[PDB]
Amino acid sequence: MKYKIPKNFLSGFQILSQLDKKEIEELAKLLGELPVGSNVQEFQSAIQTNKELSENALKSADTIFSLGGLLLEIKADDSLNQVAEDLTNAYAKEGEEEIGTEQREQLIHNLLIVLQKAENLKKTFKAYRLLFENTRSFRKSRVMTDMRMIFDDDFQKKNQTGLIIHQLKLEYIEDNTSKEFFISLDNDDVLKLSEELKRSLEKEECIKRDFDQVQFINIK
Amino acid sequence: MKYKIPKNFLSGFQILSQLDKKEIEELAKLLGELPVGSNVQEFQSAIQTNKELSENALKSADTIFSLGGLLLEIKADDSLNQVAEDLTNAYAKEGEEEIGTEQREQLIHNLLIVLQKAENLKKTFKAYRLLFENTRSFRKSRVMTDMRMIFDDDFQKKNQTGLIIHQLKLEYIEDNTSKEFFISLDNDDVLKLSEELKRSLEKEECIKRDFDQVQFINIK
Amino acid sequence: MKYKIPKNFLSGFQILSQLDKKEIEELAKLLGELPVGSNVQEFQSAIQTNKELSENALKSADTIFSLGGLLLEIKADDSLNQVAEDLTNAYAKEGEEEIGTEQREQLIHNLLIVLQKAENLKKTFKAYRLLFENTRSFRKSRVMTDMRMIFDDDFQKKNQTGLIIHQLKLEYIEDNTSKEFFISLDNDDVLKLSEELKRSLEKEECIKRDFDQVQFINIK
Amino acid sequence: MKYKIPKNFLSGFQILSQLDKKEIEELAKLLGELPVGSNVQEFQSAIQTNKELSENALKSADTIFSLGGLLLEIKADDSLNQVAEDLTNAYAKEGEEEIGTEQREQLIHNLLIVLQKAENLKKTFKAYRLLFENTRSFRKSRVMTDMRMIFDDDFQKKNQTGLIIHQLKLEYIEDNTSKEFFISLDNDDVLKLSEELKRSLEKEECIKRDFDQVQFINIK
Amino acid sequence: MKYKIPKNFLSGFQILSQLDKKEIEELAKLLGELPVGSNVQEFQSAIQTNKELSENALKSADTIFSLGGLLLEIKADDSLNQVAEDLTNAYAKEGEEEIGTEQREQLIHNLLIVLQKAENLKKTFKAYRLLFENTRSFRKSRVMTDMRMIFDDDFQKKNQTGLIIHQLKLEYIEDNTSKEFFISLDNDDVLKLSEELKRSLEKEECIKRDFDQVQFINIK
Amino acid sequence: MKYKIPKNFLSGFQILSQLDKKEIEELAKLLGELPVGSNVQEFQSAIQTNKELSENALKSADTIFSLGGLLLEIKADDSLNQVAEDLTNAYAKEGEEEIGTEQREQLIHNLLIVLQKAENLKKTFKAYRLLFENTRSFRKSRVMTDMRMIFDDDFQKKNQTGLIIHQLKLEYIEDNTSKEFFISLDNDDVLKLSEELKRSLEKEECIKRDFDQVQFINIK
Amino acid sequence: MKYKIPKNFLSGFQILSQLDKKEIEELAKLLGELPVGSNVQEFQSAIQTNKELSENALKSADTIFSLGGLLLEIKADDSLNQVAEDLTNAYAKEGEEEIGTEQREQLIHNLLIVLQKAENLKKTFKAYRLLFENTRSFRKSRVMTDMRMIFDDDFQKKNQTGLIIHQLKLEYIEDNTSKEFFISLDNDDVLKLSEELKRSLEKEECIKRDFDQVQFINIK
Amino acid sequence: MKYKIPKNFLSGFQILSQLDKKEIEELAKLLGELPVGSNVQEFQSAIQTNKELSENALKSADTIFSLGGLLLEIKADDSLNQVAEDLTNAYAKEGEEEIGTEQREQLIHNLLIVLQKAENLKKTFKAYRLLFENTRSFRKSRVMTDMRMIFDDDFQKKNQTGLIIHQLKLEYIEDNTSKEFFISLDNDDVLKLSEELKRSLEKEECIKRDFDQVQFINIK
Repeated sequence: MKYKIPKNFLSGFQILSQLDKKEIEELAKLLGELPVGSNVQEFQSAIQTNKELSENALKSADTIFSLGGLLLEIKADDSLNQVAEDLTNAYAKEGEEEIGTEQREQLIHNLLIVLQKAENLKKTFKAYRLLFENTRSFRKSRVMTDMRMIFDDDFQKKNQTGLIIHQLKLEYIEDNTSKEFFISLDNDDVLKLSEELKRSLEKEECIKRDFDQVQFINIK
Repeated sequence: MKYKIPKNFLSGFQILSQLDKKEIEELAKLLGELPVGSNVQEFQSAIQTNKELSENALKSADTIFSLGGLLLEIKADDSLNQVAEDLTNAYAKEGEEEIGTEQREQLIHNLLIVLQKAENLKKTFKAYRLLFENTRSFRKSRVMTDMRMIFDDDFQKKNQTGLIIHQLKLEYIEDNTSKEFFISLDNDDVLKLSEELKRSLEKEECIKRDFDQVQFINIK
Repeated sequence: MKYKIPKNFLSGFQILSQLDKKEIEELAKLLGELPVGSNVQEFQSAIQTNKELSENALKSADTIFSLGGLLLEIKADDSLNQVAEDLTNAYAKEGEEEIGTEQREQLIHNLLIVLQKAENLKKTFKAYRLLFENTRSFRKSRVMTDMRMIFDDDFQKKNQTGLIIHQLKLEYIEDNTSKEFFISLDNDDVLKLSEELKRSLEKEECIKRDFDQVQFINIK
Repeated sequence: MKYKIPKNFLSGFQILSQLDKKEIEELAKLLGELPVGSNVQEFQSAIQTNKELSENALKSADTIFSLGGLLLEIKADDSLNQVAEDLTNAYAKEGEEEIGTEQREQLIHNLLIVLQKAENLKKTFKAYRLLFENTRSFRKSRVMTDMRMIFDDDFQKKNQTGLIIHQLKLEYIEDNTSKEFFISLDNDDVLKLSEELKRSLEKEECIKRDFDQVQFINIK
Repeated sequence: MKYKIPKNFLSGFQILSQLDKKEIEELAKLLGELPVGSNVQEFQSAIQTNKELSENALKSADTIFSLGGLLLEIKADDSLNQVAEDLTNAYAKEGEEEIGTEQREQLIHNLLIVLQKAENLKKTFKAYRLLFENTRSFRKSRVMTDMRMIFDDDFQKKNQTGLIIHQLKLEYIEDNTSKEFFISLDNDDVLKLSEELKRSLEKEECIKRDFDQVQFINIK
Repeated sequence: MKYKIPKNFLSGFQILSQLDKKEIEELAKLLGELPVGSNVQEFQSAIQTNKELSENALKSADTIFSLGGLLLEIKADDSLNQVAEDLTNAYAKEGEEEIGTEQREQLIHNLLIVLQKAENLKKTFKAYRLLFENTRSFRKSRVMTDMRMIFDDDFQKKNQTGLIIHQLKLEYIEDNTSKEFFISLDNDDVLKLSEELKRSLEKEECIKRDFDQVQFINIK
Repeated sequence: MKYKIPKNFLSGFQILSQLDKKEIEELAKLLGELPVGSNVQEFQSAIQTNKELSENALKSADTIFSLGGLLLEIKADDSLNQVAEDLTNAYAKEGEEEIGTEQREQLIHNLLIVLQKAENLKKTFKAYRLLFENTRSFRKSRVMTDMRMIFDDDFQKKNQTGLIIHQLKLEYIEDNTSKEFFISLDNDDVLKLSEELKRSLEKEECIKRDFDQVQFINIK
Repeated sequence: MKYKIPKNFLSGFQILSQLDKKEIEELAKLLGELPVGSNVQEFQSAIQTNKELSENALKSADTIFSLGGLLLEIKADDSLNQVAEDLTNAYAKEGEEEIGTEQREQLIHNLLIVLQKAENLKKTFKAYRLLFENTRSFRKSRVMTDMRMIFDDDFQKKNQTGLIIHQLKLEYIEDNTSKEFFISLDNDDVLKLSEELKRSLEKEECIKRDFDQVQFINIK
């Protein structure tokens, strides 16, 4: 490729020397049957739930899931086999080994075996990419609590005033980088967020109720 | 003053020519009895709930509440009567009228009558100032909803993929100015905010339970 | 209101003293029939195309369109008549006239006559608001042209090198304020933008082709 | 030099031990004949299209193209041979080898052989530098598509309103760093950009038509 | 002038119709004797401490102090009388009155009478300008106090941990505009600032001790 | 873990092979008795002040203090033993050694022995985290001194004007990064800061006087 | 227009009621003869140098120069007479007077009389606009001087070290707004700027020498 | 130290094993005689101009100059020998070798031999630090040239208008980082900068003329 491949992806390149045909075609069938929209760990669950497949195929299947995104980040208008040939040539140029017709044939044969089945996986990784493809996004947050006190011009007095200052901390991404953001509240606004969000939840319930022809994704 | 006084505050300066002693002292007593931490509209409610006071005093009482903050934003270490004299002189310098001993005496007499009672009101306006006295604060927010669609490289296909992209818009202040801030979500994170806020609410319940010697303010 | 009303909106308040019932109900009927999503000038066209209505109603109808947004920016969960009463009271407080039962009744009667018909107009102004309700938006742009020249270390030579440096200037809004933004190009990139935009246009053609149950807005 | 030379440039320093005179002078002749304004890959094409040159010269020729910019970024008012001597001394100071008269002579001889021919290449690299030498520049962009939906206060209704919100994403450089920039559109503005750009293209056609004495560069 | 003169400065232009020679020359003498570096209020004190001068001259003397800066912001290399003539012509162009030889002569005569004495005042206003002539400067600050509390994972426990978080707020100017700046502390750092500043104060004492030939300004 | 552990923390993992029970339980007892809120160096002092403990335990105790924060940064709602198991599994995945039941048992046994005692240490590290958990914080500052001079339009004169321009430099953190900030002063403002800070110090004295039930932390 | 016209431009609208034909055509001839690229004050000089024209025409001629830019900022592709008609209609809509055929005819007749001659003036105002049409531009600058002193750890020593720290202040515009920018120097760099600028000046001399067919503008 | 020492500074630590007393004391004498304010290359010149010193001492003398800054960046109030002991202990902690009394004694003996002579060098490095110790500073700049052309609405015309748009590019530092800054000019402003700078140069000449008791530094 024009990109450098560490063993996180080269592992498959090295391990592709034994895997056979029935197992790969059956896995393609299963993935076509697999509920589209699964995470890498979900694919690990699917693999571990196997009974017809050998344990050796697992060394790359989880990586194939990651390689799928690299395989499915590929441009659609570009020919699949031609792109495979180009990336194989570039990899051999900067790869760990010079490729003869034997390993080249095994690689490209398995590759076309894969892309022929990536409809579900193509859709899954398209879905995964898009949810982030905005200006900024979300990870997590907390809240804190204060009990600030009020000091008189007469320090000898008993201070007997109390407060509740909620705080909020959100975790959000821009340009593939993390940041912080802080803000101040009070009780009423808290209730108001809460009620508003609950009613939003009802709205999703209604939209879920409406469309039957579309199954809605729940990906993280 | 060094500050210019429009009729929002000069109205009292002009209207102070008739109000008598019993009404002002009784109002001071009531305010001392008034639950510390009331807003201007709450003071309007207290005034309208009156039965011993004349209607004429109302022309400034609501303004006295606003003048109280101007009266209670005053520096504590500075002598009350001396500060009154200085501000009266500066106002007469740039005010609507040159002050003789008559109006000056009425003004300063009523002033000392007021500051002698501003303990509750001093505390109230101190409280009001502080909650904002941070780097930034809060007014309001909304949410929206999208139903983005997914387009294939084969436009002739039925598009059958659906999404739910919540949006958030917060209203927050810096340097006495307003702004906006926008962000992206998904269902799980919504539930997570909701649960976290509910548990925060429980925390306030516990802290409320603990301290009996302090009555906690609920000011907006 | 809490907002001050100049004659851009007070004009209706002043002019509401003569308009009758048949004309207003017929205009409501027409607006219900009016293609939802029309601009103020489109409403002016609709008005000028009238034959059953008097010319006098025009003094506010165009303003009603603007007042509609102020009438339709109103919060939905708040009762229509109660909100009308509150805004009428606040306006009378700071308005040009104190309102008796006569003008108050005429105003509120016409108001409820209007809000009873604002479904199309509510939808229109919701639509108008939303397209802008993002982080930033668009007005206009240009391009320029340069013919920079290349100077040798030998100034006595004939300079015979030529260039074409397109420039771009976009007009965009943040926080209700305008700005500028500038950038550099070359021929290929120009062709590339052009082709990409044309293919986008085809995409809209396809989506337009798909959905028959939804009529898509073309508002500016 | 004062700059450190990795093998991307030191490779020539190491490989200069065999190349002969006829090949270098013929390559200088060819480059003088080479259409001024070629990229490194274009120079690679020119090299691979060779028939009189040995394959060994290629190890640095492509680097000479890159070294040319380092050789042609050099200040013009500074003497060529004196600058060569200074940079050779500094490199020997921090280089991979201490230079005797033999390698020093080979290096400086080849250097003066090169700079004697860099008129075309000097012009080319001047041209390459300048197009970027502004406040900010360009790489690429995309567009997206939305199909936002409109929700009533009556959720039980069929939502039948549709929209088309194009989006734009430009890739631009400041201070040798990349960024993003986002914006909102609608159909008309799209057509308007398109027509405006087409007419700009016509303008280049006219200017191309006018000047015959100047051949205009098309460099990327 | 090219600048517009309101009555803050036009007042002198209007009031210059009566003042005589002995008073102005004696005031020039006094100002030459006046301790260089006085503020406008200090000049007011000097004026009010007068016994030989008429009260009428005061209407502009305080403004002359302000006009002095406008008179001493003037460029030094430009001829004093020529600059006076130019500014008088421009003012008459956009002033409240067209100037004949009479008022023109009175104005310019008094002007040259003034600039002939502005050595002390020139130095004073130069001094005043410079202290601000940096990137940013100072007005004021405060501190606050917190008593944050520590909440356990076991809310039923008595919270018995205490803190002291000083805060700081500085007031500083850039581009003739004000801002804020906030920061966090603890006790040790407070002591450290305090000791460091005290030792700085000693340093000024030493430098004050050293130079006898220079009297150091204390201007605000 | 999901985080990589260098020998700053892996040292304990490697050294945990000999430490016994009485020493660890006695150290837990001591730490419970240790004044909550001690720094790593304070824990080193506590360790070196030992007489019942072996010297070998010291190899990790100081690291346990650092590991405590990593152990006490852990989420409270997550089960202690389950989190220990998860982190042990992940570490064994990317650790220096694959863990059998022997080292796993020793590790987890000691771990539960520790977390059973971390109340004081949990509170300490919570305290340590929080003081920084704001928008920005403090390290240090200096001051400088100038003796700027005043130059006349007559350079032949003796310059005899003197000044004192204090400067300030603060060291403050945002986003775990350092910066600078500079500002200008004069004598009065210096005195004013000094007096204000002294009076703040008195305020802490008063608050210290008030609450007896809470011991206030002095951590750096 | 869509823009509001104050008397800075409405003055011509009001004063156009007397001017005749010979004077306007002769002024058009003169302007065609006028050296293209003159400022408003240069046009004032040209007017005052008149002998065939009446003094009354001057009331707008200087404004015509300003109106020319408003007349020449007009879009070229739009028909001149049609644009005149549109702007006249809009002005009459929001102007000081409703226009009959008489004043409308006088206005439009004079307008077409003007635009028929604006070739020189069109070029002039195009030129004026462009020089600013970049990201930022220039007004002015200064320099200052320091004589900082060096303080020992032994304050009793004679300080005998001296420095020269030039400073620079530039005045530059972005988005039609002014700013500042500051920087630090030393003697050598000063000489270097000076020499570099002088050699640049020589470069302009050479380019001036080269092209005879083009007269270069010197506009401010 | 708390800082890590690479061989740029550890080289002296390793090479200090042979240097003798007479050479170091004579070099201290020479440096005391050396014109205070010399750069590292100036010290190299001084060293190479030696005749009494051995060549071996040169391996660190140039580094001593750099180590001097590290030796003279040291805090003045801290005891020299105590600081030496602390830094030696910390270095031995993280250094290349554990230090016995022999190398420790040689190191500390030479160290005290050095600091006893660093008055000139202390002053030099203080001077070096300060000139940069502002908000931002300077390296270099250029200028460019344009010959923009003016295009008519009638493209068939001969374009015969010419311009001269100087450009400026400055190189300046903030927070130890580099940047750019760009700006637009014209001929007059160029002359104006030039004249202003020349007159500034005269000002330095005058100040140089005035003070004889202070020798002014010229450091780069």
